[PDB]
Amino acid sequence: TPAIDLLKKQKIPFILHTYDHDPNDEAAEKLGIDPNRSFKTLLVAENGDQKKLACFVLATANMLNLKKAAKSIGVKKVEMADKDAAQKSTGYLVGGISPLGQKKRVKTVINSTALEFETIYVSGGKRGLSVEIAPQDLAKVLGAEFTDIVDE
Ligand SMILES: [Hg+2]
Repeated sequence: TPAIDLLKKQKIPFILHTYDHDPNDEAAEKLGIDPNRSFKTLLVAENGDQKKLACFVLATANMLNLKKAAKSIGVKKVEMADKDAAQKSTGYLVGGISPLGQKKRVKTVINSTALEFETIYVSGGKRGLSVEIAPQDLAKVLGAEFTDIVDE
């Protein structure tokens, strides 16, 4: 996947994990990972403008707090990204969105809680693949910030 191609291109350390998706947080479950360490990637539209997207990385069970997410990227509000817009920007399908290897470069924020782990798991860009990566290495590849963007 373009996620794996980017890491290899940039020589970023990572571990590839594979599990069997059966077509019809799967990664935490099937890899026996603590859920706090398994991160999803969600896109949002800045001020509801669906070609100005931004990317948020957060534990799979956490809910994205759109007020916090807006404030983290310096915009007035954010709304959930259109299923279609997200796909054309990322090149990935929902349930397989990697923060890595996206087609379009956008701003990226990682939830702060990521920093309490040595490594975290993010989608490898296809169901059944997970990338394990140091949070600071993920941030360096994406020019990402660490900020509080969740509820609870
Ligand atoms: Hg991203």
